[PDB]
Amino acid sequence: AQSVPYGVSQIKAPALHSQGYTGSNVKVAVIDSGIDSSHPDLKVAGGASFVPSETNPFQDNNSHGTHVAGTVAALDNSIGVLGVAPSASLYAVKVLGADGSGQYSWIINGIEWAIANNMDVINMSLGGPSGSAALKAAVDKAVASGVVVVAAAGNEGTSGSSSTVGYPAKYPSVIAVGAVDSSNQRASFSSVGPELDVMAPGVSICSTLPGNKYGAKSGTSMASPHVAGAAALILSKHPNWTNTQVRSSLENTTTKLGDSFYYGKGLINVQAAAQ
Ligand SMILES: [Ca+2]
Repeated sequence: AQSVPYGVSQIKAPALHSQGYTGSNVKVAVIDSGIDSSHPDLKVAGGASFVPSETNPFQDNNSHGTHVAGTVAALDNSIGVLGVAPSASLYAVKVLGADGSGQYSWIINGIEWAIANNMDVINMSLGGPSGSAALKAAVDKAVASGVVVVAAAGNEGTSGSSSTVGYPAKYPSVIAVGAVDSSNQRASFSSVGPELDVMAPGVSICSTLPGNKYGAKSGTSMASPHVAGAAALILSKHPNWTNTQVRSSLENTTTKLGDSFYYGKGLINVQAAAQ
């Protein structure tokens, strides 16, 4: 039978699905460790690999990318889980290796690929402590080209009074996503700062794993695809909305939680955001 992960329900995605809004024709790039295209609960439309030693974007030797992708778009059928936007056209942009790391050049190459390939939504469940002029340029260009760019805020917790949001999430053009649990409490690991935008479920998230498996993972990497998936639902209902509109809508209709330094604008509500 199919199971609906708590997180999907929490952001109110099923309300949209019931209406017939499921992300059809929206192109979402998962920039990560690849996607196992052999998984019966996923449908990969395309993609590219920028990892010099791992040239097939459709082999995920890590598991991270497959898991993120399932959150965005696990198919609505009689098996496994259900994604936020089950009808989305999913692209595997492999910029991380088997070990879950990757060079900035690889990551940037992936963003440039996504712009050139007309992705509607980019999901970056990754980050580093330092930025670069090239990293900023690429995210800025994507936004200027009308792409919705979403990224995990980071898993650095709190540190005195400073921001622990990593890059590229830290850049204003990118939506920075922090993690909450099923009770709406901020996860202890969730990065904090004035650059945090919104929260989404990120603790014990059940999704797809390579080799026709399913398992839970925790992290802001798990939170981000709920927002990428949400953007895809909005776009399926309002195809003419610009990325700016999508973003404002998501931020403006959240369920307010605690202070913005810890929760940003609050928990997204795709139902409210979709008007
Ligand atoms: Ca399924």
